[PDB]
Amino acid sequence: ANSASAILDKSGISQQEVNDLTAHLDTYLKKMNILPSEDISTVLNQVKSDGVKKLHVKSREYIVNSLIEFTDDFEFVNETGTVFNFGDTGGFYASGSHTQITTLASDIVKNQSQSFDVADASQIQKGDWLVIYCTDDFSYSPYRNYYRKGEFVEVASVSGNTVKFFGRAYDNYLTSENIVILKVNPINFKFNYLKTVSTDNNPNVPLVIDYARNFETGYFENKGGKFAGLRLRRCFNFNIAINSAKNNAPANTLNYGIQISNCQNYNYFGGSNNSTRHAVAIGGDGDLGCVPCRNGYVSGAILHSETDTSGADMHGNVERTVYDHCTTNYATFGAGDNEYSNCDIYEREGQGCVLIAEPRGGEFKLTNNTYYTKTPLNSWSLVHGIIEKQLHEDLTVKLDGGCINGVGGASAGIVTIRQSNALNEALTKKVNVHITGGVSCDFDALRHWAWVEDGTIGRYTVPIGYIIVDDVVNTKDTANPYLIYPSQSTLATNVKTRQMLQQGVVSVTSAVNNTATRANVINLKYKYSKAPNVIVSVGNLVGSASWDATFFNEDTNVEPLRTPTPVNSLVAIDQVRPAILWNKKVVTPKTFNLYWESGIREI
Amino acid sequence: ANSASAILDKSGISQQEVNDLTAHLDTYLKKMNILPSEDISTVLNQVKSDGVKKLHVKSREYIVNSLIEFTDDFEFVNETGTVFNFGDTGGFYASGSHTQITTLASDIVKNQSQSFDVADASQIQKGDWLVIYCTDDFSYSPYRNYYRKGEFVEVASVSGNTVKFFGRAYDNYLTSENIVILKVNPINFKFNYLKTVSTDNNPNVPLVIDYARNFETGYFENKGGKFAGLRLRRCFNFNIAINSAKNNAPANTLNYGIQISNCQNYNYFGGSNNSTRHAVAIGGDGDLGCVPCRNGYVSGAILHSETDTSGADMHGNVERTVYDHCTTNYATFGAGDNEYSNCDIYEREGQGCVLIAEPRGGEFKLTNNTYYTKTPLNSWSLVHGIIEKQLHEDLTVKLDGGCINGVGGASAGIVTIRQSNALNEALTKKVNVHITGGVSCDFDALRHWAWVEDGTIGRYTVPIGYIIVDDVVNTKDTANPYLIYPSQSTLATNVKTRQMLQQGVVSVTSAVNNTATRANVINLKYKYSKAPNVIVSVGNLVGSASWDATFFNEDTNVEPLRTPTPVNSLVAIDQVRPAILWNKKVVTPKTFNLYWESGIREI
Amino acid sequence: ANSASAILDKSGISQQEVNDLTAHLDTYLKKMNILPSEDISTVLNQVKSDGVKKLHVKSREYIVNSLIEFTDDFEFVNETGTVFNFGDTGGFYASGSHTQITTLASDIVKNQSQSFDVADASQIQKGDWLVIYCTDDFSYSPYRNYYRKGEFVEVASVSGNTVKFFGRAYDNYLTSENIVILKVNPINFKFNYLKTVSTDNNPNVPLVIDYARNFETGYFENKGGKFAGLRLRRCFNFNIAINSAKNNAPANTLNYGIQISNCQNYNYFGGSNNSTRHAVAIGGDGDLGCVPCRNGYVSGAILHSETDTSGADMHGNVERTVYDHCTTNYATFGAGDNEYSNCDIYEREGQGCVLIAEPRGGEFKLTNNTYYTKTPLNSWSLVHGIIEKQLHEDLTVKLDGGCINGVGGASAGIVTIRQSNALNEALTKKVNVHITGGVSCDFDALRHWAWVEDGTIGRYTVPIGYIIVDDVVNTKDTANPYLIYPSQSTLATNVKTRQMLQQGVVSVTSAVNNTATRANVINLKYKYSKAPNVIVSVGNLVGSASWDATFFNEDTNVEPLRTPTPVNSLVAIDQVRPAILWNKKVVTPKTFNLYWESGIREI
Ligand SMILES: CC(=O)N[C@@H]1[C@H](O[C@H]2[C@@H](O)[C@@H](C)O[C@H](O[C@H]3[C@H](O)[C@H](NC(C)=O)[C@H](O)O[C@@H]3C(=O)O)[C@@H]2NC(C)=O)OC(C(=O)O)=C[C@@H]1O
Ligand SMILES: CC(=O)N[C@@H]1[C@H](O[C@H]2[C@@H](O)[C@@H](C)O[C@H](O[C@H]3[C@H](O)[C@H](NC(C)=O)[C@H](O)O[C@@H]3C(=O)O)[C@@H]2NC(C)=O)OC(C(=O)O)=C[C@@H]1O
Ligand SMILES: CC(=O)N[C@@H]1[C@H](O[C@H]2[C@@H](O)[C@@H](C)O[C@H](O[C@H]3[C@H](O)[C@H](NC(C)=O)[C@H](O)O[C@@H]3C(=O)O)[C@@H]2NC(C)=O)OC(C(=O)O)=C[C@@H]1O
Ligand SMILES: [Cl-]
Ligand SMILES: [Cl-]
Ligand SMILES: [Cl-]
Ligand SMILES: [Cl-]
Ligand code: NA
Repeated sequence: ANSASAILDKSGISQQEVNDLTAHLDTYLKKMNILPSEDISTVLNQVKSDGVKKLHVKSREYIVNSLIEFTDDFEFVNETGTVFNFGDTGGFYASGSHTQITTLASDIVKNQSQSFDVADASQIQKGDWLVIYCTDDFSYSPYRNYYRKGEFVEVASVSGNTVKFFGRAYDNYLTSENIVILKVNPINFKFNYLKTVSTDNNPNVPLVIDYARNFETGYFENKGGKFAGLRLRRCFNFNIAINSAKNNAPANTLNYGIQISNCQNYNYFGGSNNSTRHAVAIGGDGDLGCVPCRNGYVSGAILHSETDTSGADMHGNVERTVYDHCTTNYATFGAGDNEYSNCDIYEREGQGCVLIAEPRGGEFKLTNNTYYTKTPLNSWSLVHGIIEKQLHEDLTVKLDGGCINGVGGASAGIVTIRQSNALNEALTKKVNVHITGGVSCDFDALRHWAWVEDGTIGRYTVPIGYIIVDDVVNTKDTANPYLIYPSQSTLATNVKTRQMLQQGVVSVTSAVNNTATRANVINLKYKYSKAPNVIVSVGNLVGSASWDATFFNEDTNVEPLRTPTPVNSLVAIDQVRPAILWNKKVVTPKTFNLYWESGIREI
Repeated sequence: ANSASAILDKSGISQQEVNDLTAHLDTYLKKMNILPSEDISTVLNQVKSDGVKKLHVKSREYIVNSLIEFTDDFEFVNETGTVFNFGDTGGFYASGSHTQITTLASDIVKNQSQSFDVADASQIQKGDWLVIYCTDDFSYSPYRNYYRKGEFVEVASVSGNTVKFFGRAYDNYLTSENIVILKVNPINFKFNYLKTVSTDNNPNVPLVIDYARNFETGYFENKGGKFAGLRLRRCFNFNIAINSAKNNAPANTLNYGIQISNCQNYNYFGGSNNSTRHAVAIGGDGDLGCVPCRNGYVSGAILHSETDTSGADMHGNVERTVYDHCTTNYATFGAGDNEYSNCDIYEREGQGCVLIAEPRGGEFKLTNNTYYTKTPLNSWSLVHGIIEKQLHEDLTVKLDGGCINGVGGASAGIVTIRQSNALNEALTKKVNVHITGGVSCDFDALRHWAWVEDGTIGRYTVPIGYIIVDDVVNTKDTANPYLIYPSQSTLATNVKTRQMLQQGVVSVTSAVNNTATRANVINLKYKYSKAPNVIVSVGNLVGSASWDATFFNEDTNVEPLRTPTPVNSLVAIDQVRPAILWNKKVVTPKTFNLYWESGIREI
Repeated sequence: ANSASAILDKSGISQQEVNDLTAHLDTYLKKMNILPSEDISTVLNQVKSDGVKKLHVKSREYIVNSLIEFTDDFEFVNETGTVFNFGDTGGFYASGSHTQITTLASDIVKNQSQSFDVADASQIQKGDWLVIYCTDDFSYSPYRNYYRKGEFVEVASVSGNTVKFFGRAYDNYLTSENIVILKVNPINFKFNYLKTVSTDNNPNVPLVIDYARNFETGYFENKGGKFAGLRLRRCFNFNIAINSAKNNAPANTLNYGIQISNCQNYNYFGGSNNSTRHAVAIGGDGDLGCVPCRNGYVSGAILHSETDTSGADMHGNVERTVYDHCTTNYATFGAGDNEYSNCDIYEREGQGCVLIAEPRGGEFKLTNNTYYTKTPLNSWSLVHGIIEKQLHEDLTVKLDGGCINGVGGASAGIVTIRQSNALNEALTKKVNVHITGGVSCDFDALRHWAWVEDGTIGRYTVPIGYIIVDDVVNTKDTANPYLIYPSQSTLATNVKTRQMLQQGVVSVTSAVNNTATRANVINLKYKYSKAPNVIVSVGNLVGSASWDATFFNEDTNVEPLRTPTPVNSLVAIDQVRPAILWNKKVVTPKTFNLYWESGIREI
């Protein structure tokens, strides 16, 4: 008579039935005769096996020595101070699933297609999450074999074997290629609060969420783990909530606070992460369905590595991704069509702020950042790229505005792109560089703003479309940089440039018997890659009345009348020399101005 | 003795009283004798009628055939997999309320006033949410009768009949006009998780939240619904949480994933939505209190329509709204003072990326977007506006930076504004266009960067304040666009322009007996609307020693001395022709440079 | 037999044990014999003293007359409509703790160091939150004694007495200085919903959260409180969730909606706040550990003050902070390295939009804002700074793009920096101003774009590095501003400027017997600080065939041949005067063009 089943709630259900509406870990611990001090792996596995859809957990530290694999929807409601101690062997892994349903049966055109045919659409319906995936190694990028092409789509309609999807294709895919079509069954794994402990030797990421869509995470915190703290893998449309994901293990091939692995449409609106290596690593792995990362937006994040790599990262399978209003030591720039904007970027100890080491092609945008440097920037420039493989598309570096701080040096560079000597063939595609927007630099010395060249001078020409360096500011009067450094590739026939205009005035005084009156040669603060265009004009001094023919003639009745023909008497990459050529030799010394303007505008 | 009321908790309350602290749907189902497989409409209505303030729901799919109207605060705590199936007839509608309390009694000045008098302030206190609303059709915009002016305010203080409000008025409102003052009693309708199913024929939006303030939504997901998936209506200060709101119905007048209806101070920080038509529609309807939308900020969202409209939208009652770091197919630009920045914008099949179809006035800012095009852009330009009604204020298109991708064509345009032939009267206000910031375009052909003209050439002049096209890049050597296309309106007397400077060098060699030495005519890559300003100078070749009088004279003792007077011998919209005029005919051929610069700077 | 302890759940725990898994306020009220209508202070204190880690609260208004001090982790789960009425005396204060563990033992270099030695690292481990703090008054800024230097760090590793930390130092700290090292034990204080009422006389902030890290707040709302609605103090890595924090009290020294006090790494992604004074105040106080604020990012917020101060604020202990896509009446700009971008900024009644009143040094970035003005801007410029103390570093104002609206006036200024007469010594560091990006201004009159000067003209020179005003637009034909206003400091020897180029054309007609043919003097729309560089060229009219020697010669066999030597005949700050000097006096009148270009480019 003393059972909860014998007690009647006013509704007519029993007290047992009231109790059954809420699942608690403690009832399971009692029933399974597992103490809260013992490994609870079998208990967590039993709760999920029982199909419990929401589990409340009392605040304790619990041993969890197993890898707990959630494959159905599950929600934790954990009290603060609930900690799962995975030791050397445990972890949580929450995953949806895929199946290969068909193959591609029409060609997909990058940035254009919104539909494709399949061999079999019988298992496809509107709203499905499909994966287009090429199983061929290097099919996205030549840098790593597992950089394979693909993307996630949501089905808009099916008509026969024609699948219309929302949006536009991010890549080209051919019928003739090994293109498989997967269908995803996503998981909805939820938690208000999840806090974990692992040793630095535990090879399991404390939490992985895999094949999930349309979600915002709860609070997550880890201590330990060998490789990464939190991984979001093959996820689609999600926001990362503020967290304490970290890695503090001895250096290995990963060491990531958060790893965003093969995800699409991923924001991180504010937070901080610290790691032995990358704090946020954007990349992934090489299993079936591990698509390139794209449409990433990280904002307001403070991201640091303890070793001399970058806090913020983009691997070579990452495109269409931005860090905005973030702080990082160093930065990696991914495949292309990526951006760092409004960021505070600290130079690495090994020189340079931004590295392009796995370039595929597209734009590399550096918009209104603040850069903090201290090295001479002689071995690595502020922004440095090394092309070791053929590009898929033309590469453009676009540095628009911002503030470059430091001392610089006689050999410092702002943007340098080199072809590796290991790429022993001419580069098919082109490089462009665009530096603009009133970016300032307080270096005491700077060798160049932009340079692009092969790794062996005179081996190959690196094709260049255009280089624009049109609106930059060196704040120090000792700085004397090239706008564009001259060498074979930057001087090749078809290269077009815009190089910042300069202008000035110089007072000259003619002397008796002059047939020319020449300013001294003018050494330009900013040097061009080649002799610039030069305009020279002559005019009166401020504070003097308007010239008439009496200024240069002793008697205006005497003809020919003397006039000052303005010319540029000498031009070099680094020099102009305004002068006057007289039509009759000077009799009376006169003081007046010569004006000049230099520039290059070829595209 | 077997009642929960007979069992004593250690606190001294009964077990029934413990149970009563938490409301569950299952107790209601039992007590009301409604099976969980039956329509639960009467149960939900009874729970809310009972004043339950927080309801826990067990994961099942529940039939809900009625429209459930929440008019008091209510909170759901739903297990994952809780689904409300509305079928053809059901939905949820959560609403606050309004009353008309008074009328406006002083004139309000746009961007200036922070107070207004009323006829009766007896029902107003500090902190109240008031609505200023004009009941007269077309009082905000001439495009649709229900585009009526008004705004939401919060009261800062009341002194007699003077209401001081926080902020500054967004519009002008006159005593003499039909201006009513409403007071809002907001609802606080909450959910952790809400997932719904409706047929595509169900005319109810699955969830509407109306007259709520100061909130962040929980997770929401719908399948089905005829018109829209989620509507936020007459809401004030809110953030939209990530969701799966959608529409997939046959095309009708709406088909919106999320509709933001008549809202003020509305962010959406990351997400994705797909719809038959607009994914996010910003607009609303025409009931009392349906103010213009303003102060919208959507960030990090991927927004697509299946039909050839736009994923991202702004209707003609929308101002002060931005999409930033979003992706969309096509784009609508609302009333004015709106922006798309840092967006990926795909061209519609029907040509063009951005449409201004209900313009009221103000700025239309396109900042650092990437545009993906494939059509010839001959019928609709990249950015295209049609003025069919008088503007309320001058209209400015400001395209600052970015990357324009595609092939273009011989008739392609970047920015075109036309007056409709249906507006058979001269336009009162002005149009301005400002294209700057180093925006690039890789078209093989382009007709113009900017053009503004009436729909019948020579009918009316469209007034233009200024057109600036000062810093653009056509990357292809085949492109030969007008900066500003010349026609009646762009050439009218009072129009002021800035048109990008060009410059170059040409080597010339004089011939024996020349009295002039003329470069061949130079055809400019970028064409002006009218003959540009031209500067010509003469100078030495690189690699040659500084000129003296011996360069152009066989014997410098013989006077007059020959000098090279530099001139521009011919000017056209598209041509310059530097030359030298000699003061005595040439005896010795000489090779030297002529330099030129063109530009227009009128404002 | 009627105890919950006598009833057995199916798990084997008693019904009392089931009940004990959830804490409710109502059980405490019963057991403590406190009615829900009485002061519940003793009940809240007992719940927290009992170590309850999660408390559920039924919706009622509860009297709380005490200041409830949470010093251990605590979580509320409050029903909507739960209100804590603090009256005149109550409040909530949730705090972590600190201890001074050691002192600094090596010098730290701003923007460079990532490690420091301590006197004792025995209490330090990896992951610890440490505070570096200088106890000396004015050690961050000279404006207020409690502006002391320091920062928060997280430990990466400890080796002996060497502490490596994540990131890079934000300031310099010397061994020799009074630099203490604190260790923080943070609190995790959580709530879903917290709504409070206080009188306007209650000196307690309704909620303070102090010494917490890695969190996102829940929903918070207050009515009342004398000084501020919500304070986040000495917090590290957090996001502020949307809220209704406010202040409506009579003006005092604070009156803040939200006060961010001495915090680091703080985002606010969307919201609205209203206050008597600042809506969001960023600053803090002067206790041990009250570091400068840094790494703030507020986005999508509508922020207003009722009095004529600013809605958005940054005090003089704030650096590295941005408001983006926000709306405010007026704005304060903090210490430096701060930004307002993409904001709508309303002019205060007392003139001006943006105030720099406690400058320390660094950049003050105003990027793409829209400014709404109505005063003549004669007493305070749009952007105005007053230097009353020595700067720590050079100060740069960088106004890049945007839209300046209003009438202006004959004395209006855009950027003005003045040295106070109260600073009766020469300023050590420099001021720079950079105005660019195509910023527009629709004023009918404007005196200057940029001016920097001492408070007594001719007393001291304010050192200026550079002033650039290179790309601005006055849309009105009546506006005639100086680019840079000329006075002692802006004209001093070492000052370098870039001042926007101008150019034009004028047709002239020679007359019989001319020895010169002079255009009338040209009055420049934009005036320079000093006589500009001037280029003059001569050329043919549009529509005329290419010039040859016949244009200026009646018989080309007669030598010398007449040629038109182009010159600038007069230059002033505000004037040019193109002319031709003839080598033989004119016989036949000719009509032709003179062209001119002006500019200054000195850095
Ligand atoms: C747990 C373990 O030890 N696994 C072995 C390891 O597996 C590798 C392999 O699957 C590659 C393709 O992915 C993972 O390592 C990447 C890593 O994700 C980073 N890449 C990107 C784009 O973010 C990093 O930069 O590169 C490594 C890498 O290429 O090794 C994965 N590692 C882990 C720890 O999960 O290696 C191999 C193997 O054959 O090389 C087999 C095991 O599964
Ligand atoms: C449920 C229904 O069928 N209602 C009928 C429909 O009502 C219209 C009407 O209230 C207008 C003013 O608003 C709604 O339609 C708008 C719609 O919100 C969009 N506008 C904006 C600015 O976002 C769209 O672009 O235009 C339509 C429109 O103008 O029709 C509302 N429709 C719905 C489905 O709620 O039409 C009428 C009627 O008299 O025209 C009456 C019914 O209430
Ligand atoms: C509750 C109270 O009345 N406290 C007295 C008050 O305390 C001041 C003092 O601690 C200063 C350093 O901080 C607080 O006032 C600041 C305030 O935070 C703002 N500053 C910034 C940078 O945000 C504001 O602009 O300035 C005031 C100020 O300097 O007074 C604090 N006030 C409060 C209400 O907490 O004053 C004194 C005192 O000796 O001056 C003692 C009391 O603790
Ligand atoms: Cl004169
Ligand atoms: Cl002569
Ligand atoms: Cl020489
Ligand atoms: Cl001709
Ligand atoms: Na710019």
